[PDB]
Amino acid sequence: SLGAKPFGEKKFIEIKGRRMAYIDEGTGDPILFQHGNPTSSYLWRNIMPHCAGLGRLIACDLIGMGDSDKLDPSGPERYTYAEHRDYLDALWEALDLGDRVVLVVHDWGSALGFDWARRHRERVQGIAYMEAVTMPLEWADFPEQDRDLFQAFRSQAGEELVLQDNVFVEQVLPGLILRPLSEAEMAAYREPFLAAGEARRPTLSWPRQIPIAGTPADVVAIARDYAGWLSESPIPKLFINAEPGHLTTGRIRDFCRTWPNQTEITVAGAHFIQEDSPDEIGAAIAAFVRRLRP
Ligand SMILES: [Ca+2]
Ligand SMILES: [Cl-]
Ligand SMILES: [Cl-]
Repeated sequence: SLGAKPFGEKKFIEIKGRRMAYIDEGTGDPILFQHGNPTSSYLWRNIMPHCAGLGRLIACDLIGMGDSDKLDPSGPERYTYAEHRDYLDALWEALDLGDRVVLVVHDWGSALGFDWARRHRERVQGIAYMEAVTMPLEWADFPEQDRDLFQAFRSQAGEELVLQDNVFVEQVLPGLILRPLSEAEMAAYREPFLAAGEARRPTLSWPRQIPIAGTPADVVAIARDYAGWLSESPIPKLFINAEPGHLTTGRIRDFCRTWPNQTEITVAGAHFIQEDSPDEIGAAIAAFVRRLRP
């Protein structure tokens, strides 16, 4: 069902001198849910229940997001993809995930998860993905209605938009969910970002990291690497397509539709499709996992 209540209890662990927050419920091989910008583990709260009894249900808060510690000192050079990856790699190492992991990814969680899977292919039993960065992008491949705003994020105007005015949380997030969010739901999403300034840096650093037209070069290369790998990997996949969808449409969807050993379903939603179709998404993931774990 829908609902504003989080799934399970937030747990905390020290990683590289910072406390990171995560949900970890049940036993067995992990089903690892990874949020992106500007969300947290909370994104998966109505989806994870569908996987009850199918394994160890884990959802981590990326550094500086959800209930994880902020970087200190934060600034324009902090919260890059590389920095997030260092923290997340270390957290996933600390969690003792074993060698039959099912990844469930969205948004920046997909760039991070796809890359981790490429670097740990023997440990990945399956990958479920939705509204994901499936390859390096050109401006044409980026949603037309968001070009101006994201170009502004990736300019000097970004600090006022995001650090001062919290545009990613307050405008982009509900703007890309079809159903109206409740007071409690928005409260959960804005909680890590209540204070103006550096507390909101992760939500600005992320759009500045999107591999678009060759920039930034490091993330472009990482996405190029996982795009090539995923297009060849026989690891079972679940592509949750969305209608109308948002990011994973056009060329980037045409591309991920070439990936081998892939099941696809379509659900209602724009970008943050977890808020529109959590039960359809959860049921699909549960069926995927059941087939992977007979
Ligand atoms: Ca909306
Ligand atoms: Cl095992
Ligand atoms: Cl972003």
